[PDB]
Amino acid sequence: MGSLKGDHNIRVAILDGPVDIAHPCFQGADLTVLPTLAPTAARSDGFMSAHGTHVASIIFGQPETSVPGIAPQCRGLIVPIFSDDRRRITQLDLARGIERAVNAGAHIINISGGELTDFGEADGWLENAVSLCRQNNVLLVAAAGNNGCDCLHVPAALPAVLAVGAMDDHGHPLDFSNWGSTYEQQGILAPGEDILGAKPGGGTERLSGTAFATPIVSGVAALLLSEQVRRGETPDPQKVRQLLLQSALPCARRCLAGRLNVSGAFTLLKGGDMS
Repeated sequence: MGSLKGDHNIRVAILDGPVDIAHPCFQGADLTVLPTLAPTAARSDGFMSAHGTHVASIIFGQPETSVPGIAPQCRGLIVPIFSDDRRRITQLDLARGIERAVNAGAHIINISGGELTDFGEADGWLENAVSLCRQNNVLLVAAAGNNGCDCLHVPAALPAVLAVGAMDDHGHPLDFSNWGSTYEQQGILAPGEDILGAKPGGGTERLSGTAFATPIVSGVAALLLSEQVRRGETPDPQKVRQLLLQSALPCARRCLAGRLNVSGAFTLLKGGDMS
């Protein structure tokens, strides 16, 4: 993403595990933690602290640190929903985090998680929270899941969501990335192999999966919103989704709507000629 860094007027919420905001890669970031019901304190031995710190660093890691982020100048809203405790969290817990983020003025909500479903069915609370995003023009960007099946996770499969699958550095979809029917319309592939991110308590690690491709797309979406602001436009998250989907590049079914095409998305935004 070269020299583009984002605009502090664009708010990106990370709904994940705890984030170690004391990691050196976040020095200079504008991050606000919004306690919801899950613990907010990061632990170096926590699986969800690891997950959330890594995901957050992909977007908000600062230039010249150990993890350069995609949109280091955007405002980050950290909304911990995943827990280091053994217990899973529910679709209701997700819905609560989504409402927290919408109410805090998020433009983009990154959810690097979800639940496997038969048909993209979801609990009513989660359906309602996603509807709230759609009604307020807040873009939910969500992980497709790693099962590798003709199947769907929620919230990735839900209306107006941007689902994100994983590709390798040659642009081929990973085996371990889901490709259910709804993703052909609203899913894109982003880099998901050996993605650099921060570790709670210090250091970095390269991780693979749709959870790590997801924040790359959220970051790019944030840069596109930032460009809208620069142009004197009202930020329009659902338009940014449309631009990302329209500009996605061909690779059959495991390509989803296509591969993330950042230069193409910017060219379409700049020309005004989306069709």
